[PDB]
Amino acid sequence: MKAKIRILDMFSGRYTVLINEEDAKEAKLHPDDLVKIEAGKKAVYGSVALSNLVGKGEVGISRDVLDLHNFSEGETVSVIPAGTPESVRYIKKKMHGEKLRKVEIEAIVRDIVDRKLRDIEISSFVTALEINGLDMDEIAALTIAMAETGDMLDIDRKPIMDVHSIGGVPGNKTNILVVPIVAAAGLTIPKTSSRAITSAAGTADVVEVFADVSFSLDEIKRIVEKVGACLVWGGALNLAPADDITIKAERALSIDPTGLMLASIMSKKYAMGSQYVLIDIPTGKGVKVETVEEARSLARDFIELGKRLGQYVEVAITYGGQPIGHTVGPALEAREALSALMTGKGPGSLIEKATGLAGILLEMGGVAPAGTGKKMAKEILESGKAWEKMKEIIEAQGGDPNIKPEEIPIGDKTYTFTAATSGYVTAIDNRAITAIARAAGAPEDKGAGIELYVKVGEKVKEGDPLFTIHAEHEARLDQAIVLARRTEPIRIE
Amino acid sequence: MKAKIRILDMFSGRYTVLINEEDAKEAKLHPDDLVKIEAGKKAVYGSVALSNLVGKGEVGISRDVLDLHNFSEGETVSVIPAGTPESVRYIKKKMHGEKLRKVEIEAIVRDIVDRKLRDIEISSFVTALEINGLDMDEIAALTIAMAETGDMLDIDRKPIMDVHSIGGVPGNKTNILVVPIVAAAGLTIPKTSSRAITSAAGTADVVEVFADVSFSLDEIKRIVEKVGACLVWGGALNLAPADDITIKAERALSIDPTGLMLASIMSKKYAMGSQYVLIDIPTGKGVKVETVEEARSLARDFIELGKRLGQYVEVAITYGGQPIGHTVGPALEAREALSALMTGKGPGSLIEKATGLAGILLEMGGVAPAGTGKKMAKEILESGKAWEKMKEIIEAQGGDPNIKPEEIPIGDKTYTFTAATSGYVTAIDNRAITAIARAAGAPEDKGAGIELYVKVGEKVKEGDPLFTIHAEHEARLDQAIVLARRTEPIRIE
Repeated sequence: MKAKIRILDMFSGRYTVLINEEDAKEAKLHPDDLVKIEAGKKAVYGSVALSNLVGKGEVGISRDVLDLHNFSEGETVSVIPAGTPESVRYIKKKMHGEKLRKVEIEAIVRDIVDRKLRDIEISSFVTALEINGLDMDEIAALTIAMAETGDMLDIDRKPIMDVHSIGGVPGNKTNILVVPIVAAAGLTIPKTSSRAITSAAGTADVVEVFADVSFSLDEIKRIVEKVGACLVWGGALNLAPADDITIKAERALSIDPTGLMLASIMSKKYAMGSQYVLIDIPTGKGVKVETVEEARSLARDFIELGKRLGQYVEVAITYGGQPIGHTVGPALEAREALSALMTGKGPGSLIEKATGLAGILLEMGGVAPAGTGKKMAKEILESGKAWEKMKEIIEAQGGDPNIKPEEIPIGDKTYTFTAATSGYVTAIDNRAITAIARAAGAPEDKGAGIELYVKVGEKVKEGDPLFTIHAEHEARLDQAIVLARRTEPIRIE
Repeated sequence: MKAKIRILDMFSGRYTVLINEEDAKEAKLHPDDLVKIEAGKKAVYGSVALSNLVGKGEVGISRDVLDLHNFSEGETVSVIPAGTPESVRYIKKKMHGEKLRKVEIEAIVRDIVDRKLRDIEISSFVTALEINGLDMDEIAALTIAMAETGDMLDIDRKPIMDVHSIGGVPGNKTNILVVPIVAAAGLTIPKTSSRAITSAAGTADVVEVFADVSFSLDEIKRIVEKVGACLVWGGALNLAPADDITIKAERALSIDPTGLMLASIMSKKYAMGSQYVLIDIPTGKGVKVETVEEARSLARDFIELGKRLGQYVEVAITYGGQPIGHTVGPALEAREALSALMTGKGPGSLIEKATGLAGILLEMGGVAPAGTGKKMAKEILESGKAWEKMKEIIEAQGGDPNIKPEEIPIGDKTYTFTAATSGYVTAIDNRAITAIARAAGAPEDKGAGIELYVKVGEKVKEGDPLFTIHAEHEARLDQAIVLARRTEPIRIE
């Protein structure tokens, strides 16, 4: 069937195609059906929705489609029904515990990217993986395939370094400190973090506060070529398109298969050509990886995955028991990260890790002799050499290099919690702290967040103030105070 | 977040809720997020889509919502973000192979019915079941749970007799024959079949040809009380709502868990109060249950699940390699079924199968002494008692009891295939035959269908006509013809 394309001012989270009830009847189309719309070489797969808003002869396509495909309104396109994808058979084999040929895996991924496979197919694929699992040969094929289906950036500078944190730890703004520090060494390190969805803040969310996160792949390359490093948001560029789609499925079912995760993390690195990668695995209660033993295995998996991909990889296992620094939430986190870079003096938890992680990278780069990596990082930070590099990144990013950290604005409405009884602080719960911060409105409101005046092992006396809640809106503050009250995140004994 | 409901003329195949870009930002709502909309007692769960269509201060709900919920346009409603359902935790357990507690099973079903669990979650439950299976204890719990959350009809006449064929066989118009015959005996048998989704025709489609198929539960009870039987569509009433929602995922994945299938089939019967259910398992090549050994196993399961539900279940394994009778398609099937009832004579496959199934029900009903049911069924059919009874159903369903079968319309455009060679017919492919019928336009076009002038084992000299294609549009028929030529549904050797 041929109909003229009509743009729709709507975002459904899916490629939505609207078809006339009468016109649809001719094609035998039904709601939620998959139809392939094509004009020239380019074609797109959409999920049918029947509405009378669109007249006979017109096809309605939502704006979601416009981002990756260029279709001009009033354009004539051919809309034809789509058969069930061939890849589904492959999903089934995995479902049955069978190993997957590289060819079978590639087809599944390509469909995921082209959108022939929707939520149902993907949730099933993700579910199958969790129950049955992926062996190492499969993971690598999956990793390479995920990278291949998406845009890849080629950069002249070498060696290229990357740093990653599996996460699950609040206020981990350490990467912001590490990249500036490493670049000063003159190594090239282009970081691409992502905005927070299930967390109070994201590296990208923190960066937006003092700079502009979004950039073109080409623009990203130019910045890296001159600055030597960048701190841009991952979502805008087309890297590992498959990884993000699968994640929606993982977040909903609250399950993260290790094979998919290893593959997903490395897929982005391989695409950008990172040659040396450092992965930080925060191990501890209330963190994604609970024990050292689990981390130790995960580290081995990451290193081996690198060998298959041609990447030299090293992993660091770090504590994830307590939030890093005393600041949680994007506005608060940016001030803390930046003040530390400028001052050269910062919270010990944030400072030691950044230098230490950075140190591992410096040695890998070849810049520093083995065992002196942590120390070299300390000198760069103290020198203020690190701060200048950050200024360069900020200037390149369009941020104001002349900005002052004290100047950044925290939330106007705040409530502070004080200790119920005298004691020593045995533990701090990440989920509760992040949950409270999120209630406070992070990361939608940069101002909102939490500030901790205490750290684990710290002695406390009655009336001492454990943490303060910052909220942009008073209505938000009550919800945060209430959630915080039930949780009693800080424990004293 | 108070808002005035606005109804949008669109069918998304999902409970779509449209929100303003400005309004959504304030509420931290994103595309495809789950939201709970409630007024007074009424509440509904929908997926947020960001739109311009709806002005600020308004929320848009598609027509799908209107079906089960009385929401009036301009109605003032409150909109809050829905959290992840507690049930997903349970889905995970099944994911890990754990047996499911009844409360846990019950929770998943209620959530599935309530629409809290969308496409991603349901697929996982379904994927997990196929991958890990369902225990017999769970199936009864699932089956009862499904029945419990939907409308149930308590019919006064007892005992209540039901007949069901897992089908997969082309041209199965047998049930139409079974119900009238059984009804004549004075037994009560209320059948609610469903329109074809992947078949050329459905019992529901055939019935619509000579009588209205859509009816209310209250309307439905009344006919049975007086008529003693009915042939109405399953879809119109809200019975076992979960079966349909889950079914879409299975069809999409082209899988059918045994535990899920039994619960789905059995759930409807439990709801209607059927006390004596007869299951017909068509075993043969190209039929759902391919082997007799597989079919027998299925039969043991249906009976055991019956005991658990307090129902006397009996299974009859029949042959399904060739299409029943000589007609495929709704217009064609109705004429054949009706002609046989009026005449008391018709094709052997339909009459023998129909009488035998009917006989088992009669024996079950106490109406006949053991071993005498088929003979009695033939007498009722031969007597014409059956045909008289059909007219009572046809009348009450709103059709002319005076309709002359021969009169019923068939497609104007037809093509006939003849024997390429001489020999004996070794086999017929239902999948091929059904595919051709569908291409012709079945079941949307009643006229479309196929007519077989041959049965397996018949000897045909070269040039003998094999089957005839009926279509209501030349375009459809030609497409079918090509398919038919490509297919070669009849094998002679």
